[PDB]
Amino acid sequence: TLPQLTPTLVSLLEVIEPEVLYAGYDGTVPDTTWRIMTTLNMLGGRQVIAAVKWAKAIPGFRNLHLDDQMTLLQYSWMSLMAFALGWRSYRQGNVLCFAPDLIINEQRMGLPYMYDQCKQMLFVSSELKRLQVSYEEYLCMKTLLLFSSVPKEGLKSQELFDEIRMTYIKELGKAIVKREGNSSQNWQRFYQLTKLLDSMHENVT
Amino acid sequence: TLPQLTPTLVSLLEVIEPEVLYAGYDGTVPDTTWRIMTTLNMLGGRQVIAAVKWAKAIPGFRNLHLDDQMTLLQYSWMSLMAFALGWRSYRQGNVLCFAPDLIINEQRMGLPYMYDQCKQMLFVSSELKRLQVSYEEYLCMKTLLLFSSVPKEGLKSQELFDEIRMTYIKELGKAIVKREGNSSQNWQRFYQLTKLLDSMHENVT
Ligand SMILES: CC#C[C@]1(O)CC[C@H]2[C@@H]3CCC4=CC(=O)CCC4=C3[C@@H](c3ccc(N(C)C)cc3)C[C@@]21C
Ligand SMILES: CC#C[C@]1(O)CC[C@H]2[C@@H]3CCC4=CC(=O)CCC4=C3[C@@H](c3ccc(N(C)C)cc3)C[C@@]21C
Ligand SMILES: [Cl-]
Ligand SMILES: [Cl-]
Ligand SMILES: [Cl-]
Ligand SMILES: [Cl-]
Repeated sequence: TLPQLTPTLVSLLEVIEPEVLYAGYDGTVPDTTWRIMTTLNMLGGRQVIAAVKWAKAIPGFRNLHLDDQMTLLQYSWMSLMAFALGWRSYRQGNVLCFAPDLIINEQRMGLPYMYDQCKQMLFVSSELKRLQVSYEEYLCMKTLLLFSSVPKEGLKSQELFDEIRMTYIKELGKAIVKREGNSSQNWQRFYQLTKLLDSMHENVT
Repeated sequence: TLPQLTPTLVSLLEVIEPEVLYAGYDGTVPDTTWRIMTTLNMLGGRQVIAAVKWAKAIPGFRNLHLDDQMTLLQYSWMSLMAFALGWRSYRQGNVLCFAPDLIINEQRMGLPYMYDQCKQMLFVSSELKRLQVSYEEYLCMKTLLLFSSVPKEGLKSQELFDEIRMTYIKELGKAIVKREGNSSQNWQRFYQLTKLLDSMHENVT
């Protein structure tokens, strides 16, 4: 059984949450769309590396065939980064919190080419604010984003994948129960959190 | 009078067309969304620098107040790169020809996250193909895109800007006349090409 320091699967996902990355943005000097995009691209390059590090620490992940591990990251990596982005944003508004030293507030949103590049990602934060998602709900949902990005039958370890996925769904079930207690609305909450997860995989391919 | 080598203002825009930039993309090794986006961001950084050098070579541009020069590039730089992209694509099927060594054909468009990052830019090539735009119409339109990104009333050299802009509008009229000849449909083509320019400035600010 799980040690008392980390007695639930969700508390292991809390242990592997990476430290937030800083963008390296000046902020002493004035903003330009060019400065933001150039810094943002460097930041996204490192967040991809951090997201592969995080996925490889998820309990169960390293037990999939290495082709399955690569396939899952291939089909979910940017969706995972956008989901983390929505959460950070949510926790601070109608802002995009790319990094603590790089927040796209309403003013920066009006810099040229900035809103039209950003608009889509604002969906995520508003849905998390609309559903008042908890930290534990967020950690389960994020792991499931990684595990719901490819059909079981398009993978090599179909059976093991399916079992690990079902474990993470149940852990989400328990984050729901912990937050809002047991009720008839608990299935509704489960429907609206998993539908949210279905949106994040749209427009991947 | 203009020299006989370069007897028209459009033939001066021909002279300042930069040589095409190469992405530096291998293409021996297989494609991934990560490899394309990372290489594309390198290419975009250099294309911005080549777009600033091109604008500083347009007849009239260096005669504006330096604040006016900065403002015009600030409100048009990505629209210009997208417009040049549309034209390269048009000249080369519904592909996005970022560079000769980096073309997003239908296959690469299906790579994860790729179509959704690309879809908007397909508009430009479709309109240029729909209207059968000539190289000379294109060069005039591209300069006008730079000279219509800001109202003159928010500039320091209001009168000079207006005169330079009207010169390039007349140069477009003459590119229109050169191909289609004098017709009742010359004004229709002129509306079509300038409506197209109004789109390219949408979603800037
Ligand atoms: C503003 C803007 C924009 C975008 O071009 C669209 C979605 C962005 C993505 C979301 C997800 C995301 C979350 C972040 O917190 C910062 C970065 C980030 C991005 C950006 C990005 C830039 C470059 C890469 N490379 C090097 C792999 C990865 C991500 C910028 C993206 C693509
Ligand atoms: C796929 C994709 C994508 C995008 O994120 C949306 C529009 C692209 C832009 C168009 C206009 C454009 C035209 C090209 O021919 C290649 C590059 C290019 C881009 C890309 C770009 C990336 C980084 C910068 N920086 C460093 C200044 C500039 C341009 C990628 C853009 C922004
Ligand atoms: Cl700017
Ligand atoms: Cl299996
Ligand atoms: Cl890929
Ligand atoms: Cl003046």
